Amino acid sequence: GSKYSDTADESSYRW
Repeated sequence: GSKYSDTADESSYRW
């Protein structure tokens, strides 16, 4: 769910 970085979508971003 492309946006700020993390660990919940695109193996990179968060919802």
